[PDB]
Amino acid sequence: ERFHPLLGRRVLDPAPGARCFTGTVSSDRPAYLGEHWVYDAIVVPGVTYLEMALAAASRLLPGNAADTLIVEDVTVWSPLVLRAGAPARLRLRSEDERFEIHSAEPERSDDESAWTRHATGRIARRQLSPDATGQLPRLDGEAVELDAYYERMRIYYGPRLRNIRHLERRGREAIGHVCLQGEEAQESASYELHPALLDACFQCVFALIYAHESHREPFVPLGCARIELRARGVREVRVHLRLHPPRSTDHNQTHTADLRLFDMEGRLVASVDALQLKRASKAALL
Repeated sequence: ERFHPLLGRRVLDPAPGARCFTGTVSSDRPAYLGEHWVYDAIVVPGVTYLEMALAAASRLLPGNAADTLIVEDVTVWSPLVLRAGAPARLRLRSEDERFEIHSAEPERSDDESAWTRHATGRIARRQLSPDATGQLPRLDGEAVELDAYYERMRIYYGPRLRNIRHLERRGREAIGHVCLQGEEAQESASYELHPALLDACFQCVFALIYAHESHREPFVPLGCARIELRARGVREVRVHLRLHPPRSTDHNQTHTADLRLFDMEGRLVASVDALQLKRASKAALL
């Protein structure tokens, strides 16, 4: 059995059609979980659940290694607040093509009534047509000032989650270069798509958005229409992203974006269709 740092192990579930995983996480392990905050609280980023779902597709659905892993119609909510160092159980349950992800205290607080739901969606996998190299589009534009972006975002992200090396924009489109180093690089093959790398791609979208509106009350992923993953355990990509035209010119409650991640030879690694972003209120978090 192939274990996973977030999914954990297969566990029996009383529901007969169901297949289930459970694992323990804490802000110390995976270590990236201790470096993301909203309103000064440690909060598990939604890319965590996207990786759990990809990892489930890999393990539950039959196929060749070259098959594309697909997460569809995925909604995230109810931010999981971690107390530093205190373990939390994460559980992914799958029935037919659907999954749900819940968390609970280890000791529990009512057995099954003690689980809080964080994510739902569908998983799939398909043998898609071969991916050629050299497919990253050209974009000559203006370099985004990333030092000033990182300085603003240090209230949400620690040094483990500053992985954008360069970001060039032309209107609402951009190309970013994202590279992991350190522990995240070393452990990237344990993941289908390391959450720190996917988060860095989503931060390229934030960097476009925050050039024109405030980074306070931050946009958080709410879900996406589709994720397709064509290669696993990558640690370095170039990402092409497109922000949809916003409703307002100065301050929005929501945004939508599409992303396409490429390896350094320009073969497509992943696609994210219609990522939905929504500003998070502090109310009720703490």
